[PDB]
Amino acid sequence: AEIYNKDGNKVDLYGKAVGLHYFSKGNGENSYGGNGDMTYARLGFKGETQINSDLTGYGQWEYNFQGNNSEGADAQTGNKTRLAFAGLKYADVGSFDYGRNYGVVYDALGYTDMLPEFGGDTAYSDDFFVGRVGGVATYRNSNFFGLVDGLNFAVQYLGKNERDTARRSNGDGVGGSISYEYEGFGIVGAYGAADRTNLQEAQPLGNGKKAEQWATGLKYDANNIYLAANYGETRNATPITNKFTNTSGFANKTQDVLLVAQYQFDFGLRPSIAYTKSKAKDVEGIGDVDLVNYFEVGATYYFNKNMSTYVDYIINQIDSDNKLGVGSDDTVAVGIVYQF
Amino acid sequence: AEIYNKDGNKVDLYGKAVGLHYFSKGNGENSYGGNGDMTYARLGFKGETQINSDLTGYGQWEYNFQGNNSEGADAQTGNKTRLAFAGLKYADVGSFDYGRNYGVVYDALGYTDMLPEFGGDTAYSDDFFVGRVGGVATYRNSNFFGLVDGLNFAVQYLGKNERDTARRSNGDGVGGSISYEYEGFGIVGAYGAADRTNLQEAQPLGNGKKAEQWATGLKYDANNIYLAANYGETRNATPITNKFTNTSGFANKTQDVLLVAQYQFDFGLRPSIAYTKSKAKDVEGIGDVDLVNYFEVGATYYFNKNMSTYVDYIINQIDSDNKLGVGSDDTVAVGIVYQF
Amino acid sequence: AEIYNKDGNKVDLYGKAVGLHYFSKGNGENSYGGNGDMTYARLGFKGETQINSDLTGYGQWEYNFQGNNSEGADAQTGNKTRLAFAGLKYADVGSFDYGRNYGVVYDALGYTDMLPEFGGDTAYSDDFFVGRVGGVATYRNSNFFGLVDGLNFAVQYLGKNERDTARRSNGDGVGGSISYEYEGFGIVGAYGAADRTNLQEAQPLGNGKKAEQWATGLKYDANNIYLAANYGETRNATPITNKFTNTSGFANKTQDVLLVAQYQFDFGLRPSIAYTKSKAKDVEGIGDVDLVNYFEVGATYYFNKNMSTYVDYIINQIDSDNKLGVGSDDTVAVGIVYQF
Repeated sequence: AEIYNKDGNKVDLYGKAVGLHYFSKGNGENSYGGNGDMTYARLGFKGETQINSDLTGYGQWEYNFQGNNSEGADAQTGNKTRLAFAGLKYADVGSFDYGRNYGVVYDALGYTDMLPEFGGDTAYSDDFFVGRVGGVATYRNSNFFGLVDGLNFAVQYLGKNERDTARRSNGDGVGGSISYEYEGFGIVGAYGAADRTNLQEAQPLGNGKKAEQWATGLKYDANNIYLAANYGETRNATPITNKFTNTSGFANKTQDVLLVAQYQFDFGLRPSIAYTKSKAKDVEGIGDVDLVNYFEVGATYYFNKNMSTYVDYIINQIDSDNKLGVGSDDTVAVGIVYQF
Repeated sequence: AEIYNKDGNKVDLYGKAVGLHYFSKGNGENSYGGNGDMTYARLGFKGETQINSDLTGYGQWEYNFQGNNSEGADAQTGNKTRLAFAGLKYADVGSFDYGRNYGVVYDALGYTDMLPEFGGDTAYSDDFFVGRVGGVATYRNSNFFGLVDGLNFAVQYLGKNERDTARRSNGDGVGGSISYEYEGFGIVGAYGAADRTNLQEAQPLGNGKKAEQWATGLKYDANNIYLAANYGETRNATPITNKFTNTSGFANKTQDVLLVAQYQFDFGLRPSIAYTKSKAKDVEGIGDVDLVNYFEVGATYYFNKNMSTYVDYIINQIDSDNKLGVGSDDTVAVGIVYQF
Repeated sequence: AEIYNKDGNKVDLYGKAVGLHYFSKGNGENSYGGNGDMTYARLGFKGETQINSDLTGYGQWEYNFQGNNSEGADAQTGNKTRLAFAGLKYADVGSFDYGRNYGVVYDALGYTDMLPEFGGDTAYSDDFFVGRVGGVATYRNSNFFGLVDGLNFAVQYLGKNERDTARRSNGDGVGGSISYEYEGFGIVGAYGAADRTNLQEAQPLGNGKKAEQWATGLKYDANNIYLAANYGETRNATPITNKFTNTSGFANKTQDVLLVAQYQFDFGLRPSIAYTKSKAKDVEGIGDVDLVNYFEVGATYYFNKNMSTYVDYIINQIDSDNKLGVGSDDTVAVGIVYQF
C-alpha cells in the first residue's frame, strides 16, 4: 500500500498474512512438501524518489516471518530477509541496483513460477543465478535504450559469498538475460556462470570448478489466458542430497522442463494446471535420477485485490525406489491470504 | 494507527515501545518475575477488506522485539511472532480464521488478564488452548447468528504440532467457548481437549494421552468499574518444572482461581488489585504443590490513548520450601509505554 | 516518513536500504573492515504525542536487518534491535526516557561519528556509556531550563546487565554530559563510571572493579563546513582480544583521538577526511599497543534527501607486527543508499 506520496518521494509499505496448511500422508517426510502448519507472514517496503525528470532512485526490503514456530527456542526457524537492494534508474539508458535480489536466470524461470503455492522448483534460493541471492549488482535495460518496443536485456555480476555451508555459497560470476514481448506472447533466454568455492568443490556430489545455469521461456499472457513453458539445464549448480548415505552436494548436470496453463475467470476463480520435471545425470554413485517429477492441479479464488484463497494439489510422480530418496508421496496445500 | 484506507481496504499499522524494569531482592533468580531490564517493543498490522456488504476479509500479524538483549550473540533472545492469521467474516453466519491465534480457552481467561504488567498466569503460550498457539482454525459467532443479543460462541480446531520440545508441542484437538453479556455483566465458559505427543508422554512429570483445559468467567465492566473472576482446572496440560532435579513435564491436575478488581478514574489513574492461585496435584514424587500464589497491587496512569506509565507489585505468597522450587520473593515492575 | 498525524499523535515510520560492499585484500581477515557483501537494511518508528501544551510523550524503536546472509541457518546473523525506549518531555524542566538508548558519552563522540560508513571507532555497542546499551534511564535538559541559550546537559543511570559474555555485560553506573553551542561552534564533555560484573573481572585482560569513560569535543558546524575533534580516555572499559592467544578482556587504559573535516557542496558532493587513533596501555603480557590507527578519505554524493551513494577509504596505519593481531590492511567500502 502507498502510505506516503509527497515532494516526489513515494513509499509503498506492503505485506501479507497467509494461513496455510499442508496435507500429506503420515509424517510427510516421504512427500513432496511435507505435513502440518505452514502459516507465515510477509513485511516489506518499496520506495521511489524522483531525483529529476530523467532520474529515479529506489530501494526495497522484504522479510519473511514464519507463523508455524513456537515462541521458544525455535521462534526464529525459517525467518529471513528475502530482498534488500537499492539502485538508480535513468531515462532510457537503464537501471543499476546492488544488494540481495533475484538472480538473472529467474527472468526466464519466472514464466512458470505462477502456481498458487508450489511450482518454480528449479528457482533455488542462494543458488547462483536461478533465484534470490546476496551481493548481486544488476544492470537492466527496458525497450533497448528506448528504441525497440518490448526488447529487454539484463546483465548481472554476482559477488563471491563464502558461507559456512556449501549449499548457500558461491563464487564470482556474470550472467545475462534477453526477452522480447509482442502482443500477448513472450520469449526469453538467460545464461549465468560462476566459480565454485573450495567448500563446494570438497563435497562428495558434483565435480568441477565452474557452475552454469541457463533457461529459455515461452509464454502467452493475453485475454485472461496464461500459458508458459520453460526448459533449462545446469552444470554443478543444482543442490542435491542422497538421503541413504546423508551425502550433500550438487548435480553434475540437470535437465528441467516446466509447463503451466491457467485461466482467470472474471468472478475471481483462477484454475491452474502444471507439469514439472527435473532429472539429474552423472550423479556420483547413482547416475541418472529424477529430482522433481509431478503434475499439478489447483485453483485460486480472488475475492478482490486484498483477499484470496487457494487449493494446490501435487500429483507426485516420483517413484518409491528413487536412488536419492526424493519424496514419492502427494501433497495438498490449502491457504487463505490477506495482502495489502 | 490507520495508515491506509482506500477502495474498501483499510490497514492498521500498530506497535509500542515499553521501557521496563523489574525489581526483586538480590539477583532475583528466586523471585516471581526476576530482576533487571525487561524493555521490549511490539510491531503489528491489522487489515480489513470489504469484499461486499456482507463479506469482510481480514488478517493480522504481531511481533515481539526484545529490547534488553545485546547486539551480539543474544540479539534474538525472546524475539518471536505472537499472531499470524487470516480469515473471512460473513454477515451474521460467523467468522473463520486460521493461523497462529489465541486458543479458545483464552476467551474466558481474558476476563482477568487485565493487570498492568503481570497476571494471566494460566494463559501459557504454546500450551494447547489456554493461550497463543499455532495452526488453529477458529470459527466464532456473534449474537448467535444475529438472533440473540449478547450471546457468543466459538469453536476451534487445533492441529498437531510435533516440535523439538515437549513444552511447545501438541496433538490434534477441538475446543469451544460460549459467552453472554448483558448490561455490564459478562459470563463465559470454555473447554478444550487434545492429544499429547509421544514426546510429551515421555516426560517424567504428567501421565496420560489426553490434555484437558476448561475455565469459567464472571465480569462486570460498567461505569469505570472492572471486576472479574476466573476459575479453572487442567489435566496433564499445565507445564511445570522441578528445579531441584531439573525435571520438566506437565501437572497431572491443577486448580486455578483468578480475581481482579480495577477502577478507572477520569483523570487517568487506574488502580488495580488482584489475587491468583494455581495449585497442582498428583505431581509424581511431589503430590500437591502451589504453582502460583500471590496478591497484586498496582496502577496505570493514562496520559492519553498513546502514553501511559505503570507500577506493578507482586505480593508473592509462595513459600521458600516449595517442593518444585518456585520463586518465593516479591517483584515490582516499573514501566513507561508509548503506543500507536 | 510521517505516515500518521491525527489527534495530536504523530508517527514517523522510517528505514533504509543500503547496498554495501567492502573491498580489502584477500579475505579481509587482516584488514580494517573485512571483505565482501555488507548490504543491510533498517526499519524504525519514532512517535510523538501531545499530552498538553507543556507535556509530550515519545517512543522509538530501531532494528537492523542484515542483507548479506543466506535464507538458511545463518539467516539471523547480525540482526538486532538498535534502539527501544520511551520517555516524557515537559516544558523546559527536561526530558526522561528509559530503555535501550545511546550512552551519555556518545553526546561527545557524536561530533566525529560523521564518516560515510566508518569512523566512530570508540563508540562500541553494549560498552557502558560510549554507545548503544540496554536499560539506561536518561534525563536531558535543553537550554538549562530555558534560561541559557545553547547550554545542554544530560544525566544517565545505567542498570546492571549480567549477560552470558563479558564483552556485553555491565554493572550499575551513573554518567553525565554537558555541551555548549554558540554560532557554529560546539564544545561538549562527558564522563561515566560503573561497576564491572564478576564475569568481566575474571577475564585475563583488564584488572579492576570499576570502569571509567570520558571524552571531550570541539566542533564547527556552520556554512557548509564541518570540523570536529574528539579526545578521550577509558579505564578497564575498552574491549580487546589477543588473536595470538585467543584471550578476550578489556584494556586497562586507552587514549583516543578523533579528527574529522568535511565540506558540503551545494550540488550534493560532500568530501570527507578524518584521522582516528586509539592506543592501549598496561595490557597484561603486552603493555602498549595501538587499537585503531588510520587516515580516512571518502565522499558522499547526495542526489536528494532520499538517495545517496558513498565511497569510504581507510588508509590503515596499523603495522603488521601488532602485538594483539589487529588487522593491518586497508579497506574500501562502496555503497548506495535509499532512505525514507
